[PDB]
Amino acid sequence: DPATLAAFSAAFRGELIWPSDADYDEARRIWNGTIDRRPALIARCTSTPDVVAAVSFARKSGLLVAVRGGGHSMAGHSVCDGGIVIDLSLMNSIKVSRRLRRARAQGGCLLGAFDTATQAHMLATPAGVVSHTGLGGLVLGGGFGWLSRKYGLSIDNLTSVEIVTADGGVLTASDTENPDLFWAVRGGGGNFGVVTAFEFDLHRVGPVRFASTYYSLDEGPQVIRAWRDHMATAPDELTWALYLRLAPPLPELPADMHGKPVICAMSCWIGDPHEGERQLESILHAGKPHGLTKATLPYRALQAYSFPGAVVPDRIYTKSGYLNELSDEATDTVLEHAADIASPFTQLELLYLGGAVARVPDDATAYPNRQSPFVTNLAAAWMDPTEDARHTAWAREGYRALAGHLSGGYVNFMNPGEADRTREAYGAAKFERLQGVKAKYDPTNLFRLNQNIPP
Ligand SMILES: Cc1cc2nc3c(=O)[nH]c(=O)nc-3n(C[C@H](O)[C@H](O)[C@H](O)COP(=O)(O)OP(=O)(O)OC[C@H]3O[C@@H](n4cnc5c(N)ncnc54)[C@H](O)[C@@H]3O)c2cc1C
Ligand SMILES: [Br-]
Ligand SMILES: [Br-]
Repeated sequence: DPATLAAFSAAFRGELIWPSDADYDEARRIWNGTIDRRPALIARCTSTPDVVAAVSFARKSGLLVAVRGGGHSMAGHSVCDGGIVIDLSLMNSIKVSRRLRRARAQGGCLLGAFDTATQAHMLATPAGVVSHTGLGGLVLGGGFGWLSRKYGLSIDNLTSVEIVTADGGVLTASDTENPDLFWAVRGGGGNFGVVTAFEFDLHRVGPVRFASTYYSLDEGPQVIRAWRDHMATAPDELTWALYLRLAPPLPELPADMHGKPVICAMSCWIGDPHEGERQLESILHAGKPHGLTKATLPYRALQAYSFPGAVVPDRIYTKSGYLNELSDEATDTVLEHAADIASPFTQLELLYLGGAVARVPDDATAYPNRQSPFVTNLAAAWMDPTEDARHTAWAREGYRALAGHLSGGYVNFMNPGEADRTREAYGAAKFERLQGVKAKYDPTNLFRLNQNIPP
């Protein structure tokens, strides 16, 4: 309808990428490569006007909007099948203040670009763990990493946003402005508009003592029991996480471990590094550490470490869910399907959150399950588009085989066929509450390609 297309390009200094321009089959590809979808319009917005135009445009056309910052939607929400892609990867500017300990970042940032500007001043705020993950879809779901047990979720450090809502208007959501919207972006997602800016508190993070070993699966059941036990009685500065996987062919690992399911235990001490080598070594030798690696490295080097760059996988499938305990038998059943790992890319991720996250009132952010400390995540990953079921089944037949021991679920780990879990994840009180926020701000559900909340 060239009536709309007419004055869009009038107010659009960015770039449009049609299904004919050469760079289309590469701009419609996202990080989860099981997603062969074909949009009809790519907008690489470059400023807030570029977003308001596209959102006004995409309204005045009725196009299924897929918004996109980093592309790491483990459900494929960042590319639509025939709509418009409001792409923000070039909204990537950052302002950092050494003395205000304030940061300010556009919505298309990657974590690495954010951790590189703040660490120029020996600063940081908690965010994800892999650097090319986008800052948008992560922060709009809560977002956790190594700083989270000490400094909380990313939403706990967010002071204000700038958001472009469905009607084509630009707001400012803080605690003194649209606190309803601010309550809902912090854990809701795109549902309520496109966020063109964030503002974070920062924290002085210097070097950290980091260690990562690869215990053997046979000694597994006690380590998981050591890990489960010790993190319930652990200080906020101890961040420990277990990843079950095939041992990479790395020269610090014996060849008689290469390819066989091991336990990768990655730990860091967010404080004085000498209390690091004390508090770390008290937990390092619960099993027999193999492939050992310790270092006193800066935070920005810790965020770029994960994971061990064997490769970046093309095809992934994840099944997540929160936990409250870890029954002795589930511990036996995660070790049951660790010896069934098919590819060296799938990980069975056991993370103990809690810390400064759990010390936050539930009804303070739209993020659910703060009082849940354990987060499990059967993340499959593979290369062969014809081995799709063997890996996808290992997640299903492992998610299910303990789905009674699970509560809720992280929205940012959801798979494509999983919109049915938005109530189960958020809970009836957060959902019912997020309903009337969408009703006010997204009264038409203009932003529907997410873990959606209908008004
Ligand atoms: C390798 C890997 C590691 C991860 N590590 C962590 C971790 O440590 N902690 C954690 O909490 N999560 C983690 N995640 C999950 C991650 O937060 C989600 O995948 C998130 O959706 C990625 O955001 P993105 O913007 O990069 O992806 P996208 O595909 O661009 O976005 C996905 C969703 O976010 C929305 N969105 C993105 N940007 C904006 C914006 N500016 N305005 C409005 N809506 C927006 C989209 O509309 C869509 O619904 C990880 C994921 C991967 C793949
Ligand atoms: Br679609
Ligand atoms: Br990755």
